[PDB]
Amino acid sequence: GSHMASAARLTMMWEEVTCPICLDPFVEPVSIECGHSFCQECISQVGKGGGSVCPVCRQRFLLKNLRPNRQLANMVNNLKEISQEAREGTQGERCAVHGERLHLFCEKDGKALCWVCAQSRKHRDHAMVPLE
Amino acid sequence: GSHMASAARLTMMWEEVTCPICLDPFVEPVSIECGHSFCQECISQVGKSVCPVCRQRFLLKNLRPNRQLANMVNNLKEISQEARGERCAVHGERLHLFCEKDGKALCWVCAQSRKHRDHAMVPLE
Ligand SMILES: [Zn+2]
Ligand SMILES: [Zn+2]
Ligand SMILES: [Zn+2]
Ligand SMILES: [Zn+2]
Ligand SMILES: [Zn+2]
Ligand SMILES: [Zn+2]
Ligand SMILES: [Zn+2]
Ligand SMILES: [Zn+2]
Repeated sequence: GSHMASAARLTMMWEEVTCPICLDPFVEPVSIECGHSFCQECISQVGKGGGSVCPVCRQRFLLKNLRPNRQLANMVNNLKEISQEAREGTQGERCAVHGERLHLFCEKDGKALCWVCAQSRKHRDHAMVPLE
Repeated sequence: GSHMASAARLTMMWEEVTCPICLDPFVEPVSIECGHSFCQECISQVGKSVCPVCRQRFLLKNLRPNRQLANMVNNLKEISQEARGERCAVHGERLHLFCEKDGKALCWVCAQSRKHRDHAMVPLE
């Protein structure tokens, strides 16, 4: 049957589908030699000229050995959907990256945030205020 | 905040972390060249060739760890634990069914999975 997924549990699941370079949910997730995964755009940037080292474990990698890791993108989609299936007859703007409702504004980044955004490493030290 | 994961949604997430070879949740998940992933054991034994899902060629030296998949398994098992009896070893959910073909005790995820859903099952007593 169904189960309640706590806030803490959802945070951990998001963590697993989050790029270590940009700290957003993975977009076109790919893995390098060592098996660590990244957004394809992100690791392509780090490896400009053909290669570099893994930002997590410092093992060497080549851009030609990029591998698609589609299950991670599927898992992002499953997590975004939990937010839309949520609403007990309810509808409004949703975070482009998490699919949760937007109720906060990051003054540093000058954009709206959901609660997942607010707690994440990417924003949790920024100044935030409620939307109005 | 919190959200209800429906049974349908849970099922879908389980499907993503299930090995196409043994039809259980990944144990030591690893990828081959096409990007398809498998338990290390399961794909190793296919080598001892061609991708069971899509048929693209692969080589065993090119296996890569895909640890996110294992971490997700662990996350999904905790969901059941945090809503809390005897528990499925692969899914963490409560056992209430018994498979007459395999002779083992099943959780609701087992029962609806490709692996046992065609098997004769009965309630535990
Ligand atoms: Zn990224
Ligand atoms: Zn690495
Ligand atoms: Zn967000
Ligand atoms: Zn911010
Ligand atoms: Zn397997
Ligand atoms: Zn394949
Ligand atoms: Zn089970
Ligand atoms: Zn069975």
